[PDB]
Amino acid sequence: KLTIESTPFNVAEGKEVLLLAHNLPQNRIGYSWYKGERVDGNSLIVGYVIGTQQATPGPAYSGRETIYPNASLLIQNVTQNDTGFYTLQVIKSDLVNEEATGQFHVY
Ligand SMILES: [Zn+2]
Repeated sequence: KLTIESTPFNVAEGKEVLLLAHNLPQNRIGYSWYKGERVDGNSLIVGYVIGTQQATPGPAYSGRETIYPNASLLIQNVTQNDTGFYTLQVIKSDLVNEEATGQFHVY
């Protein structure tokens, strides 16, 4: 099963956290990262198409997020408001998509 690991879980203010994705499905074609506990287009941080490597941001995009081809999400220069949940959806070529959440704490 798809799972999210935040590293580090505890992040000092001003530093960076990397959200790792374990057990990606093989016939995947893209990723979407959301702020919060659910897939919700209004909290889309960033969408990513594997085939073309095109990263489409926003509305939850600040300046600070980077999505990698292996689906990990780097958030830099973290603030006190970033404390919370983050949800990844992996879109598959057959659209039987998978999701996971997703947590870290800023001190
Ligand atoms: Zn605290």
